Amino acid sequence: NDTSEVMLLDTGWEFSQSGTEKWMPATVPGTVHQDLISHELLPNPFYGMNEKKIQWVENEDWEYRTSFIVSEEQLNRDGIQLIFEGLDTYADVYLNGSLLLKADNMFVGYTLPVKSVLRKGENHLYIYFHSPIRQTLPQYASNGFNYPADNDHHEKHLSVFSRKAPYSYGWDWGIRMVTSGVWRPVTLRFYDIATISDYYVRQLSLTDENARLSNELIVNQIVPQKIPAEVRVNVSLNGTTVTEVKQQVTLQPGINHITLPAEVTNPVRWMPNGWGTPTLYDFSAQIACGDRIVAEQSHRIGLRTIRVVNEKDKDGESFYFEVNGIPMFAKGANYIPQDALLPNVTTERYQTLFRDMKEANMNMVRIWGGGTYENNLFYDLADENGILVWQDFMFACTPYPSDPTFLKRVEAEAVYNIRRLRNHASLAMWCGNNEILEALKYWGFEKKFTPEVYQGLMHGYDKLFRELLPSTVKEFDSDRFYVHSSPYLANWGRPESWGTGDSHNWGVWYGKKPFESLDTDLPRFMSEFGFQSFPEMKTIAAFAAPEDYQIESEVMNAHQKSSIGNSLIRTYMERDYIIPESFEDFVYVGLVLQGQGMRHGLEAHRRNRPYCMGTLYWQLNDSWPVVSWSSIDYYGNWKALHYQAKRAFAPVLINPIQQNDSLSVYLISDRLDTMEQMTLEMKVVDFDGKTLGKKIQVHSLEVPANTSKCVYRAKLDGWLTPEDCRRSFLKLILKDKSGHQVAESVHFFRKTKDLQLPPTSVSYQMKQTDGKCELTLFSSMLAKDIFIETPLQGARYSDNFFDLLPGERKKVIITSPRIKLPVNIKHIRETYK
Ligand SMILES: OC[C@H]1C[C@@H]2[C@@H](O)[C@@H](O)[C@@]1(O)CN2Cc1ccccc1
Ligand SMILES: [Br-]
Ligand SMILES: [Br-]
Ligand SMILES: [Br-]
Ligand SMILES: [Br-]
Ligand SMILES: [Cl-]
Ligand SMILES: [Cl-]
Repeated sequence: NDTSEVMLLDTGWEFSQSGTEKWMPATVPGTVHQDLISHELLPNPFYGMNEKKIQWVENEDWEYRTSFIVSEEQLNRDGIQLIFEGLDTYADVYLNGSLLLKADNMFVGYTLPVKSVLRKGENHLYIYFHSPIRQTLPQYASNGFNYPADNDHHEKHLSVFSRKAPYSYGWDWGIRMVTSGVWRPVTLRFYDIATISDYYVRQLSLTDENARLSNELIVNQIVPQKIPAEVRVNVSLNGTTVTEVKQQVTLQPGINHITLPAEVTNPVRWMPNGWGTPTLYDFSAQIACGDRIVAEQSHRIGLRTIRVVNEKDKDGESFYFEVNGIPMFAKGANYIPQDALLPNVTTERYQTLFRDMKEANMNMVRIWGGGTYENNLFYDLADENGILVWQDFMFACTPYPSDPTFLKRVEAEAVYNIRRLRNHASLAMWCGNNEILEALKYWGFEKKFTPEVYQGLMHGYDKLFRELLPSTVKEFDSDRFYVHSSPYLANWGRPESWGTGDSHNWGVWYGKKPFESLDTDLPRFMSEFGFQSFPEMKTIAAFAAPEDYQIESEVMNAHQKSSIGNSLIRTYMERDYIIPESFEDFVYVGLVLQGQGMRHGLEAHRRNRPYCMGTLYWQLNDSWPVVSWSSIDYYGNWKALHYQAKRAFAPVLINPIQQNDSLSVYLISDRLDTMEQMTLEMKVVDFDGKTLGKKIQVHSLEVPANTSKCVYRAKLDGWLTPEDCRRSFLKLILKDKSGHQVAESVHFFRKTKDLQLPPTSVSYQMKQTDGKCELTLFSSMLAKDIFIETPLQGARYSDNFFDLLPGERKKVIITSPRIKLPVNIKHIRETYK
């Protein structure tokens, strides 16, 4: 908001396979693979068995070219900057005969002075992308060992020598697409005097009465002279000025450091999702020179405190978030890249994912270390939606090199992204890596390497994750928590360690343990736990042709990357469900299974507060069509788990838990106010509609702010008989003083396969309009875990994957911009004879 001018270099690009001298139009920002796809030069990489078919690309080099005009007047601007916000990865940048840059890090933006190099008339930019494979083959050959990066799907684990998105080389839920290109925007900036290279709003203190801030600016002045300037900072809320400060300086050639304090009396605090409004102030800094604003930069700032509490206690070592003075039980998921080709992920896709988190009652996301440091948009959406961000550094599942050159590179990405992200209200903590110390301690490396090589790995770990990264963070983000690794001490098969910090509880899934083990195997903080499902059929039909709808078709197997996966789903299914004979019925019960099992854990974690202080499931989302632990498939479709997670994350929850032939009922509130004079009411109901015995009433119940408390216990013996337990359900409701409902739950006393479910018909009525579909569903008898299925990709539902209770009408709204609709209603009893 200044005298500067910006030219976007996002049109007129062309690409070539090096050596062919053949050029075709390209899209920038973009990827080599998409450019081919666009010209039919590659098949849909996500279809069938096409993974093998597209690998040849990572063995070639790729060249990109563009031209632009510069007028004489633009050339007389004091400064002209070319900015690359992302180059993937080994890129020689040439402009008008000049090598501007040899890029070598995907996660770094490059700002380049180019005015002395530009010409009036046309100017030619040319970028040579060395293959990341062929670039690192010599590095590999000199190493004398293979890094154990199992998720890198190649004989040679070259991923670890490159500062490039780990997941691009393969992963246990991902396709290998080792891509290249200009992956974030190219901008050209014509300005006078100076640019602001950094604007940091440092919060010094915050009380109800006053926020004290330090506006810290790095101004890069590009002219030979000493230029007097007034630096101004304006603070506004909804377009109205709250406070304003200025300062006189004389700017010197080169870098200038400027600090202005500003205070906000009676600050309006940023609150996390569920606790209030995620209020964002506007901070705007300007360099004024005479009458003209030569440089301006702004941030949206949330005024809040975040403290990670990680302290010894009677139970081991705590691990929790206190927000604005209040311990906050974390509710969320682990986030992976939204696509195999990152520039394909649109503004709308970003927005919809944040809607999906907000709607599932989440207050936190982990940006896990095998993906990317996400774009600015991702964090702006987290700020405005009240989602705390746990940021891994981009290291996962393997030890990494630690030589001086490697570390210099990593240091630049650390400094680059820390300054990129440190102004975000949503940013809560840094974490050095995913699972590397657990890897080094427990994954059997000491039998795979010489003792000398093992030790170099262990020394190299400390160099990067206990020295370099914690010290960069101390320097640039000094009031933000850092931890060297998730999980930092706790291991899933070592019970003695579960009271020490955070857990990845992979006993469920990998360890084959029943979902009921989440009730007894409790963490101080769950940072990962998970279970897999096939996506629904419209997503299968996106990759598989009708003749491939078998669990082990070649095409199905190309889309399962846990080699353990498919048979394990069957094993868990069998414990709890009758395994359907049709593949479509298996997919439907698989969704129900994943959702029911996982919510039982989410529930155990909240129920066990304050011992347990958070739960993030593995994983929120998918990068392509695949069988995975996700709760939302690649096309935006909520699996059962997403609806179940929403239910289990509700601010107030009635949690009935039945162990040892006995029912407990807990009231769990993440509310900031205490609820008083509450009534729990329950009744047993058979599958035809009919109350068994009488309503149970528990009056005078209090539900304190931020607690989980037991308010009801009853033995099952003498209340219900084994045949009642298989032919009925508990309905639970919570009402305030005046009989107003604040919560409800349904409880089944037996495993679904043990239920005597009646053959029933779910009937519906449709009232279809533009983009909307109102369904009213009725069934005389209980219909178990119903799935309302439509062929419309990305259709949203007010509800789904729920029990349709006996003779109780149920309204569901389906929306999609593409509604001018086939409905298929599945339920458990239909799946078997
Ligand atoms: O398996 C799905 C995910 C669970 C976490 C998680 O941190 C991701 O890195 C994984 O892909 C891998 N680890 C677990 C894992 C590590 C090593 C071997 C198997 C599984
Ligand atoms: Br310049
Ligand atoms: Br510059
Ligand atoms: Br200075
Ligand atoms: Br070795
Ligand atoms: Cl239970
Ligand atoms: Cl039981």
